[PDB]
Amino acid sequence: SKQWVRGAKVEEDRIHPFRKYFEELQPGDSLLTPRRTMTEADIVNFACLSGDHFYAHMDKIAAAESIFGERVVHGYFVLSAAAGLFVDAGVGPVIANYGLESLRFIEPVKPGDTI
Amino acid sequence: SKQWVRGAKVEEDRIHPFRKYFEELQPGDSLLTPRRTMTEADIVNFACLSGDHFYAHM
Amino acid sequence: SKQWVRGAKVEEDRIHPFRKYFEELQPGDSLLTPRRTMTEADIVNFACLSGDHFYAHM
Repeated sequence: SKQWVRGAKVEEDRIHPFRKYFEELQPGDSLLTPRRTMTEADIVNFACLSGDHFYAHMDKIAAAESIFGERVVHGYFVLSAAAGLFVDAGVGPVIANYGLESLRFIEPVKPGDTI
Repeated sequence: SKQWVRGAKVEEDRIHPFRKYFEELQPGDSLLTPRRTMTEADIVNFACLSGDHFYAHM
Repeated sequence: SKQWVRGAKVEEDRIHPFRKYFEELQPGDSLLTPRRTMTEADIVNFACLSGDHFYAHM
């Protein structure tokens, strides 16, 4: 199908794929980023900056009676800290983003957990 | 005394008391807010933002 | 002198200089970083986090 699918082989190419032009990107060019440890302070800083003081993230009593068992990290903070790991800072071929297509949150992310 | 005192009964109304006008507030209108857990990072953020690096907090 | 001095030529080589081992670094391996705009909020955040409320900054 000339498209990377889910379990195909990857081709890691020793430089960042955001530094390549359109005629030299192939489907299967892959990047594996470094890690980030989700701490308890990241929950507080994201809930303060955004404004999402939901009970599963800021309350400790009601989180123990919820489905998760304890208070967890936001979904949009996982979405933002994922993009913090693979965006190239310099000026290159990448112009705009403008799109997100099919997001699903599968398992919860807790404090003391690397991404 | 026509004033809520400390231990009187309350009257919760399922809309926020900061949405009523002056002619429809009655003494006794009460709101019970959601909770917030005071973590260790909150001490550091407030002491940095204000500047109060007192020894009982830092 | 087998060093880099101040105005010698450089060798920009398409991969990051902190990714090389000791046997493949040569004196004169250079990196030009991206930019960052200093703003009024940065002075406030750094003076709050560090604690230096000096009069020339605050």
